Amino acid sequence: EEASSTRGNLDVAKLNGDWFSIVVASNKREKIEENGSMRVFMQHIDVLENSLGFKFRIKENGECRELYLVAYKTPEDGEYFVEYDGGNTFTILKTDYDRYVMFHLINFKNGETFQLMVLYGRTKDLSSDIKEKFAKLCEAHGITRDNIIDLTKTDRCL
Amino acid sequence: EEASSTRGNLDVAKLNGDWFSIVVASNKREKIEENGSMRVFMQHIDVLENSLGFKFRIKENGECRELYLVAYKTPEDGEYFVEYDGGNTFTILKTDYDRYVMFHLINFKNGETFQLMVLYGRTKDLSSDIKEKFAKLCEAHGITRDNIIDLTKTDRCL
Amino acid sequence: EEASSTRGNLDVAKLNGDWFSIVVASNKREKIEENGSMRVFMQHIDVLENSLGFKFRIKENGECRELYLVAYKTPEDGEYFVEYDGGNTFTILKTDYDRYVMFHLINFKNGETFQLMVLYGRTKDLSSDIKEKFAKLCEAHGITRDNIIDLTKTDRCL
Amino acid sequence: EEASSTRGNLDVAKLNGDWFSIVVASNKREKIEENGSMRVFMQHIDVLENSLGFKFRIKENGECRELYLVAYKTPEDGEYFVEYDGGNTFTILKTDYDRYVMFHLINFKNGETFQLMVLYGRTKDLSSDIKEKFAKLCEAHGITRDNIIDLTKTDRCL
Ligand SMILES: C=C(C)[C@@H]1CC[C@]2(C)O[C@@H]2C1
Ligand SMILES: C=C(C)[C@@H]1CC[C@]2(C)O[C@@H]2C1
Ligand SMILES: C=C(C)[C@@H]1CC[C@]2(C)O[C@@H]2C1
Ligand SMILES: C=C(C)[C@@H]1CC[C@]2(C)O[C@@H]2C1
Repeated sequence: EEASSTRGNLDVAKLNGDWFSIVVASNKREKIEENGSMRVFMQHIDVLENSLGFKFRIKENGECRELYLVAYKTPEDGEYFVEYDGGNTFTILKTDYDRYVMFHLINFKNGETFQLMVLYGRTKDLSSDIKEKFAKLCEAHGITRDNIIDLTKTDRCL
Repeated sequence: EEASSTRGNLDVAKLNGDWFSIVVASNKREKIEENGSMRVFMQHIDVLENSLGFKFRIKENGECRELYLVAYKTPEDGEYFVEYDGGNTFTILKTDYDRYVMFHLINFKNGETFQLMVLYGRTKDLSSDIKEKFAKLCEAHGITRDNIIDLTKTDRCL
Repeated sequence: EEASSTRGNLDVAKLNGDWFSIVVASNKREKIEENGSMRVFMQHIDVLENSLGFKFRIKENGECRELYLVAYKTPEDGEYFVEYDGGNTFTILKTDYDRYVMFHLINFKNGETFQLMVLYGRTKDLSSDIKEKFAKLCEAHGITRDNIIDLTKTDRCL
Repeated sequence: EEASSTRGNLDVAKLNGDWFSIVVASNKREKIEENGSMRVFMQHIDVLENSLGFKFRIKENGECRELYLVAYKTPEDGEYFVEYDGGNTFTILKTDYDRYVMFHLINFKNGETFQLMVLYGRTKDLSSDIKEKFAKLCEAHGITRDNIIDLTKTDRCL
């Protein structure tokens, strides 16, 4: 079941399909709150040539926008790059393919950098076990529970 | 004088201006020979917002093409990303700003990866000391002298 | 039922969803034959902000590639732009939303320009009436029947 | 001397080099005032493969940003496309190559469209004859003198 990019046994092809934003976390809370550049409502991941395509809605000024971004695979094992509100590097922390997928992102913009962790799921919501499991990883990565936000409880531009 | 991105004391702003391709090296020689995707003839580097712009000519099918690429700064110290003939990551190995600049690049395309090192200079040519100094770094990075090519001796789409 | 972009009554939002490549036509046949830059096997159209996203497979060197392109709406009524094997301009010639969609494209690359017409359908194939109807429009646009190719008869990277 | 894209005798290659923003005009004044998406301070035009590269500074929130945009040539004679604050189409209205260049742009964003005309010059300023000549063309294109702004009189992120 489980796989990671840092383990090399990740079959990226199975990540293709529909995904929903379940939980976001970051010690740069500003970024994941109402109007934050990172409060994304995932819709679909496309597996392309040495790249991943993301279709998602983001609410700007109270209005949902339809955005699409292409992330390119880099030479650093399991790493992907994407230009969005700065230079972003991310990796697939863990996934079971048919339920959840956990991404760990590092942003860079004007000298400063911050981390981001997201729990995208195949269903509009996931079991607490998973959300709890995610929460634990966020803390392990230095993200306090105050900066973990459950999006299933709010509007996700649906 | 000297500065590097891996030392953090790099003032990228001083890299702005005109640059010429002096020497290229790679153990994937195919890439740096006549018609190789990497046999680039640098012209100008633009320092932009969290990115670097490169204007260069590349000879395809005996015809010089005018190309421009934007590389984005990543969260990994001194690293930049650029999509060109695959996913590329590179860093400024060493520079004195007013004469030379040495770049170290790692390419990724369809599972395989190769290294590239270039000696871009502010004048159509550089002293042998420098070329020798570059050659030594290429070898230190596992690049044999047979794969170091002096472009000042050939046509550079000038 | 029927709508066009040149009639202004086109509800682009209904073009969202899955589409298949049924028939391609162009008097630059080279472009639509085995290995041609235009022999695309459509998969999905995404309606985005003032743009359209296309997910399609194209067979290069006997190997199917997963590609995604974003086309931007232009000020010229019903026109969209997309950079792919040159500068492309296209319009939705006709559509009934639930079955077929006909696109007319004009490519530009290195001084020369050529036309392209495609019949993308919601099912792996369409009735002959439609294919015949398409064929007639291709001829009206100066495309001879020899340059109209039925892709349902060949491999479409499925 | 004089040439236009609508006359087909335009040698785009001679537009390569440094350019300064002399005068901007638009009946969507909001766009060309302090903080307007169109109040651009041109720096350099790069002639590339079926495209034009623009390096310019734009003052956002009192801070000058370094931006670079690539515009692609389209099949419509003399027309170029560029995605910036919407879909843009533009043409070179008139130029003498060594002094001035006049661009006419049409923007499209969320159903609405507006025109823009710019007088980019090779020197920090141009003779009144030229500015007057430009002003006249702006009026001919329905742009009133109140919406013509002389940038040489203000800060141009220099
Ligand atoms: C990392 C991801 C899965 C993508 C790209 C980066 C961002 C801001 O998080 C959104 C979706
Ligand atoms: C690395 C660089 C300086 C740029 C981008 C990558 C490539 C292939 O080397 C050319 C110029
Ligand atoms: C025109 C389209 C529908 C898209 C974009 C252009 C191209 C080459 O035809 C493919 C798919
Ligand atoms: C049209 C141009 C010359 C370029 C691109 C469009 C814009 C907003 O005007 C700036 C510079």
